[PDB]
Amino acid sequence: VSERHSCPLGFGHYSVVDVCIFETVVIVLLTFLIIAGNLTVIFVFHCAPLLHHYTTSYFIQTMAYADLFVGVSCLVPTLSLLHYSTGVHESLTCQVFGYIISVLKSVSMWCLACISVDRYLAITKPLSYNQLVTPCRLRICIILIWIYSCLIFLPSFFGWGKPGYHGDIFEWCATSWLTSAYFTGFIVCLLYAPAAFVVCFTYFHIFKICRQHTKEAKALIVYGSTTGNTEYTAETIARELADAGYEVDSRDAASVEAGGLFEGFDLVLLGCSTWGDDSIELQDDFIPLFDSLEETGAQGRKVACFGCGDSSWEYFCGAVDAIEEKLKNLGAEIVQDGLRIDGDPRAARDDIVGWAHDVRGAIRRYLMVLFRITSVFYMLQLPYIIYFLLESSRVLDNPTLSFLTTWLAISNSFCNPVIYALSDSTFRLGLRRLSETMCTS
Ligand SMILES: Cc1nn(-c2cccc3cc(Cc4cccc(C(F)(F)F)c4)sc23)c(CO)c1C(=O)NCCO
Ligand SMILES: Cc1cc2nc3c(=O)[nH]c(=O)nc-3n(C[C@H](O)[C@H](O)[C@H](O)COP(=O)(O)O)c2cc1C
Ligand SMILES: CCCCCCCC/C=C\CCCCCCCC(=O)OC[C@H](O)CO
Ligand SMILES: CCCCCCCC/C=C\CCCCCCCC(=O)OC[C@H](O)CO
Ligand SMILES: CCCCCCCC/C=C\CCCCCCCC(=O)OC[C@H](O)CO
Repeated sequence: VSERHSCPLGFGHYSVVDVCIFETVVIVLLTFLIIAGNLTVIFVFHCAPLLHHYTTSYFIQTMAYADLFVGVSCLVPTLSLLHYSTGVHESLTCQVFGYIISVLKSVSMWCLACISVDRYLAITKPLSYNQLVTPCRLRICIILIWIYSCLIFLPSFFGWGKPGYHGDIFEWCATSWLTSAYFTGFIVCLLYAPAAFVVCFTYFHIFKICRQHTKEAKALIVYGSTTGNTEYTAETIARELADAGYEVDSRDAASVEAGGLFEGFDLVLLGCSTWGDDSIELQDDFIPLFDSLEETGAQGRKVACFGCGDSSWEYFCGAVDAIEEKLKNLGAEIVQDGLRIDGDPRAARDDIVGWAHDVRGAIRRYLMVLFRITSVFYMLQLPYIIYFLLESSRVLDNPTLSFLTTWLAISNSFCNPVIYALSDSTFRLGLRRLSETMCTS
């Protein structure tokens, strides 16, 4: 009774009464990050209006909740171990804890596989996508991900063996519960191999697709200019995109009608200077376009904004703030922070050309964020999967590796939110405007 085993990170011992304190603390500090990051993504998506890619946001929000639940699920037994151990074998507790974490990691994994297929359909069949990827079908997909995730780890309760190392924070799970080559083989067949195959196969086809060989894409530039500064900025941006192979249609706001103005454009750049003696006022030719902006076809449009102003005014390039706020509220995708020119734009020509270089990545930006999140997710999990396969097969047994690969796999519940939050301009625009109101209180 009360035999001792050395801790995985090399210092101390654990038993039915002794706890590895250093190992418990580094788990607790990671759960704090997972909880904070996922609550921030959930808050900003809902409270700040985050309306572009409504459909794909079903999977991103399901992942943020599954990741919040990983953080809390891990914080509860680790805090409880820091306070005391029961002095007995926690057979059911570690079995139940290990099941929950496995189910939640499966949910995130199947959400990324569905995001890759969602993007494959939006790219190859944008009109079919609009009319056939509906909220009802998105809810059925998420219900099936939860049920299927619960079903594949169900055998861990019926004598098939240990489904992972997550519960090895409990002495009985680490020493007395064994993995099985047959159960690991089952998990790899029903979860790891199929989910990884869907993402790899799907992103392989996404990265091969070319719909336009005559042009990169077609961009509309609409500008409001009273003394010619925003016109010059517009003309400099138009020539940078034309040289890069875009079909560029640049039009003075004075000469345009709002009705269906953005229809047929992959990218729309709205240029407007700020005027008004006393208030913030949009350049005169732009006011009628702003007033009728709900008629332009802005919902799901990729838009970026530019304008000239002067920072002695309290609303520096306020026309740009006002146009971005309305486009966000109309469910446009702000693909890039606005270009806000102080003074003569001829003296800021490098800032203009650099901005125009960045917008060249705007049409593929959202897809590339979802690709980076998918690839970081699988890379952080790969050491765990390799350890699982080799230890289930009895090629090696290394508690230090078991510990480090499991910590790193839990850490993808913090990387998903941090990458998404920092890579979306609409989100960082939702994050800052919500946080400016939460900075006062
Ligand atoms: C603390 C501790 N670690 N351990 C381990 C020893 C050897 C290997 C591993 C692998 C682990 C997998 C893991 C790694 C990181 C985050 C997670 C998480 F899912 F929980 F979050 C899980 S824990 C652990 C013990 C022994 O049981 C103890 C302890 O104190 N025991 C005595 C009271 O039961
Ligand atoms: C009457 C007046 C009001 C202005 N108000 C603002 C303002 O509120 N905010 C700002 O950033 N700049 C303001 N400006 C500076 C202009 O926006 C800046 O000169 C800009 O280059 C004009 O560009 P445009 O030639 O494209 O219209 C104002 C200028 C004038 C003459
Ligand atoms: C590559 C992606 C990985 C994901 C990103 C995660 C960021 C990691 C940050 C903090 C985790 C905790 C770090 C552990 C080191 C601090 C050790 C410590 O402070 O423990 C002292 C304790 O008192 C001894 O008893
Ligand atoms: C038992 C434990 C053994 C496991 C220990 C080994 C570490 C494995 C983890 C990551 C390797 C990958 C590290 C480098 C990440 C870059 C790969 C990548 O992301 O490639 C796609 C790229 O975007 C264009 O093709
Ligand atoms: C987790 C698998 C390793 C991923 C690839 C290394 C990435 C290199 C970057 C940082 C080093 C972070 C610490 C590396 C973990 C130490 C590995 C370890 O402790 O295993 C060997 C040990 O000396 C006998 O058990």
